[PDB]
Amino acid sequence: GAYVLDDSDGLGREFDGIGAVSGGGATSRLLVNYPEPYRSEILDYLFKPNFGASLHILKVEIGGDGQTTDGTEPSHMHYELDENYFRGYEWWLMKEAKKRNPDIILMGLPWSFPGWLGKGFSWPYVNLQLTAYYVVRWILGAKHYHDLDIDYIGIWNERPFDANYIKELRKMLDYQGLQRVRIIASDNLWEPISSSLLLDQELWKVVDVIGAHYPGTYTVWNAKMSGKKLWSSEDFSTINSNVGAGCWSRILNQNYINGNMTSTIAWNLVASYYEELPYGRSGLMTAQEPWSGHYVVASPIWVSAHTTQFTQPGWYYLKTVGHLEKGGSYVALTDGLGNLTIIIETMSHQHSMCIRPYLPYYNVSHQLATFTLKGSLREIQELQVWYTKLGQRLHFKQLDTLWLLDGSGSFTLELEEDEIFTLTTLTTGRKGSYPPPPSSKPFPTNYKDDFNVEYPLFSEAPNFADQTGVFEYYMNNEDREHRFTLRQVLNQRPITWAADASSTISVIGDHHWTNMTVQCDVYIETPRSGGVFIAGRVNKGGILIRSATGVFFWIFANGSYRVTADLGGWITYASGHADVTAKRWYTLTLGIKGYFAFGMLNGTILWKNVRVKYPGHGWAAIGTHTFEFAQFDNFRVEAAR
Ligand SMILES: *[C@@H]1O[C@H](CO)[C@@H](O[C@@H]2O[C@H](CO)[C@@H](O)[C@H](O)[C@H]2NC(C)=O)[C@H](O)[C@H]1NC(C)=O
Ligand SMILES: *[C@@H]1O[C@H](CO)[C@@H](O[C@@H]2O[C@H](CO)[C@@H](O)[C@H](O)[C@H]2NC(C)=O)[C@H](O)[C@H]1NC(C)=O
Ligand SMILES: *[C@@H]1O[C@H](CO)[C@@H](O[C@@H]2O[C@H](CO)[C@@H](O)[C@H](O)[C@H]2NC(C)=O)[C@H](O)[C@H]1NC(C)=O
Ligand SMILES: *[C@@H]1O[C@H](CO)[C@@H](O)[C@H](O)[C@H]1NC(C)=O
Ligand SMILES: OC[C@H]1CNC[C@@H](O)[C@H]1O
Ligand SMILES: [Ca+2]
Ligand code: NI
Ligand code: NI
Repeated sequence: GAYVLDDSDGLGREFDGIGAVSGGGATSRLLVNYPEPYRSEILDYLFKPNFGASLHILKVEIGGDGQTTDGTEPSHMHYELDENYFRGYEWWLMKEAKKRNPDIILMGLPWSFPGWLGKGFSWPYVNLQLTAYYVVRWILGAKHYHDLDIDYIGIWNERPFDANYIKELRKMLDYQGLQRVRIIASDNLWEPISSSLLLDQELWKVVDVIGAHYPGTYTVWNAKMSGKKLWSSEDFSTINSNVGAGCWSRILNQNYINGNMTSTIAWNLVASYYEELPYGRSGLMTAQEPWSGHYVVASPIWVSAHTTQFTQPGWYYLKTVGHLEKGGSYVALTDGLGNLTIIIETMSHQHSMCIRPYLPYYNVSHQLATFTLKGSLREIQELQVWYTKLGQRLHFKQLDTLWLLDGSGSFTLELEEDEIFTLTTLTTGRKGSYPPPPSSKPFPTNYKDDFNVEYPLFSEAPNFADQTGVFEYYMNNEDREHRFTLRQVLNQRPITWAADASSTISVIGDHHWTNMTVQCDVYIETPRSGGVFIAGRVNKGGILIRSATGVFFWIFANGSYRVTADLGGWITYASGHADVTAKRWYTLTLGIKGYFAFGMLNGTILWKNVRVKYPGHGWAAIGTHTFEFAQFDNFRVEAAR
């Protein structure tokens, strides 16, 4: 079949860019403590122009101290009157992105909120001005402390919006001189935001972009009618195998074709979280071993390149895009400066399945496509060619330049299945490369941290992935034997996105660990009612954190201890009395081998040969009984898998 590409009677919609999400939750957690040069190479693969993924857009979670899928992320306001714009790693990531690409688009979106915003209720719309104050302070802080211009602000990730809040947010933004900041809504479904915009004139004026999640390449009529920009503000979320790459390739094309969506943002940016956490390895690439330095430049990186390296925000789709007769699709974009980019995909059904949604079988076969260039695209003589084959795979390999010497302005390709072609008048394409990273090693079977860092670059010790609550470096200037510790700093349950545990917890190590000995110095700050624990064989985290089983060694300031099989403390292995009070350092040791475990207090056996379920595996962990202050020091673990 012949497919005409032409700009004679106008253009399509303005292309807004391809991006990815860091956050929801703690997806970039393990990236920060990568040794150089590896950490910097990974960021180059993601954000350096004309190199790797070359992303146009970076979206980050505005941490609200709650569990938001693979962990918690710290807020800039743990408490009322608290301001701190140097917690976590999203500030750092955004700055790294801007250094490589100054034109990158920055977006922020809340998943959860600090509990104090709710004023007693678990609800961010009790005081609209207060919640707006919180969010806008985050944007101001981004500019004032990090020289970051946030381009787009969201509402509440995959949660109900309040129309009056969106309006108050706009007023708050303009009042602080942030008119340039745009609002995207509602980062959930097409409805009810689409119909709300049609029914409410004032709401229409304050919303700039309608952003839907996992729309299956389609939109809805009311969204078209609004005349707003339509984005797939969160998509993908599939394991970065060849299959996930196929999913990414197909939806990148068909989101605009089928659904008029001029931007697609993948969750997540990079899989830098323990793979056994929910949705493991669902990033554009993988970097889940800072201890070894090993990272995988997965195929979605090069799938992205086919569009990102040859398109920029401000470009325009041609009116002439669509599906191929024998399956697959093609899009075409111009910059208005005589350049032209053509992106063609022929992903088979079996090799492009996304998790959300899963498409009914469709068929793709061998085919010939003849592209004819009419209008101002006529005097194009030469097209650079880029090719990718997923499956016995090869990625982003430049092919021999294509020539249109005969004035027909036409060419012809044979398109097999699971293939990508990018045809462009751009000469800047490059498959970036670095020397291959170290091989993958397990988490060190012998690990220790004394948290003795006087000027930490980040707010938390490495490899500790908070799954409920928030743990930070802490300096106590008056105590010398525990001058530098790790502290759980939440004192009330957040306005939650997920089902956070009722106890705080941070996991670390190797999920495949079976036999282990965990030791840590603990400090209970709350008299009478306070409590802490250490644990091994913790099998679940993330949005499943309340599900976590394992062996949990608790001690309480009322002079007692418990040994449970679950974080929720419903199943008892052992319990009894102990010489434990608040505001006093203790050394807890927990040993687990096979069917039996023992617990030590200051090097003395508290319980021994206590029967636990076996087989069983999981991480090591520390935590507190509730959302309460407590300190930890001299963490050690020895384990075997
Ligand atoms: C949104 O995109 C759709 C295509 O998915 C446009 O609907 C028509 O699509 C057919 C092909 O199925 C084209 O031949 C028509 O030209 C399209 N309509 C028009 C008016 O051109 C639809 O127009 C788009 N809606 C927008 C841009 O608001
Ligand atoms: C295609 O795009 C390139 C890159 O933007 C254009 O080249 C730029 O042209 C502007 C003037 O319009 C110059 O200021 C830049 O220095 C150029 N950059 C580069 C890298 O060449 C180019 O004009 C466009 N058209 C064609 C036919 O290449
Ligand atoms: C964890 O400890 C258990 C308990 O000792 C180990 O299981 C034993 O392993 C030895 C050596 O292979 C066998 O001779 C025993 O018959 C096993 N007993 C049971 C009850 O399984 C287990 O191998 C250890 N696992 C690791 C990874 O070190
Ligand atoms: C898919 O399409 C080709 C040609 O159109 C046809 O030969 C083939 O049998 C089809 N296969 C299935 C499983 O539908
Ligand atoms: O598919 C999983 C994703 C859905 N949307 C929010 C993300 O945090 C993540 O949970
Ligand atoms: Ca210390
Ligand atoms: Ni300021
Ligand atoms: Ni497991």
